[PDB]
Amino acid sequence: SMGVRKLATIRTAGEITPIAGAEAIECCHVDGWTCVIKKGEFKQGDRGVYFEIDSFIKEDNDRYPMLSKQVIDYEGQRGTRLRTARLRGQLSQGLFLPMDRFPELASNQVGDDVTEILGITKWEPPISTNLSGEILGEFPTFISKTDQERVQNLIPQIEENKGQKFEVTVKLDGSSMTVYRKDDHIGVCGRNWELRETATNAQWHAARRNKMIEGLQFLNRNLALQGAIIGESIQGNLEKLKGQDFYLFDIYDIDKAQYLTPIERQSLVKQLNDNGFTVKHVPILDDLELNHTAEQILAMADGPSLNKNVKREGLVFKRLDGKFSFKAISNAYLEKHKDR
Repeated sequence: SMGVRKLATIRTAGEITPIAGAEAIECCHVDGWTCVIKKGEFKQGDRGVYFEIDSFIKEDNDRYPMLSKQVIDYEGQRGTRLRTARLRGQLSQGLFLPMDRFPELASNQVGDDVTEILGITKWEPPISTNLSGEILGEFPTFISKTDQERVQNLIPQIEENKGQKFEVTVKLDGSSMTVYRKDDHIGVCGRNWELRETATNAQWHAARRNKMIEGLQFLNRNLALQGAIIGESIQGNLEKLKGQDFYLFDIYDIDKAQYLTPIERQSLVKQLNDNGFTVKHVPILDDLELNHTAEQILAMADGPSLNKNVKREGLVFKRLDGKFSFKAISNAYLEKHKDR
């Protein structure tokens, strides 16, 4: 999977191209991103600070006067959130600023995470937590979480893993949920917390309707089923589904501290289905053998979702051996959904 994000990093300008009719700016490639810069601000190879989309940059007319016209109030604090945008027709994601405006980074690395050095934080869309009335404990220390790295940041490795095969799945928009078994206890979790079973609780309800608690009693293993519950009253219900339901996308072997490879996870889901435990998986598309650009897999990211009449958030790719994974988020979808 992944760890936690490096919102502000020192990188190097890739290929720099003109922007038609707008010749006070130019298009700058930062490794897998395209990002609009002022003319002559960089030349290919010069170092700068790259802030990815979803960065939150507090208001500062000394370092970020060019952010002065997108100032919002976020969580009670005033600043600018970097989001995918189209400027003079050019798709632009992130902010790339020269090194000479950040004296405190002169000693610093290429690849350095200076997110906290520069006080930048991650912006997130509003989310309704559960209440403290159903919270159970903390999301178990012994279970991996769901995050995936973006293809835009893995351009050297997309070249070194060339030739390998990938399970490709649709990334759905929902709330994170984990149903796990450690030896005698079975638990249900949100993204950050474990939940107590009530008949009313939505995660427990979904776990009890697809019967995945009884599936983990049946499998008699210490496993964590990880996915999203998506549907009505969950974060836009962007697939328009009836009700709510759990869609599995990974299985964590608690005992081995590792994820089942796609065919193991696929070998384990059917078994559940074959024994009457109707556990859903995110839509699985055809395996693909790596022979592609970062830009072209991103082209594959656009498309229909589980609701094929809806635009998908993207696709996820992890190699059949399970030792390298990434997501490619559809930029078409990001451009359409501006609270995302």
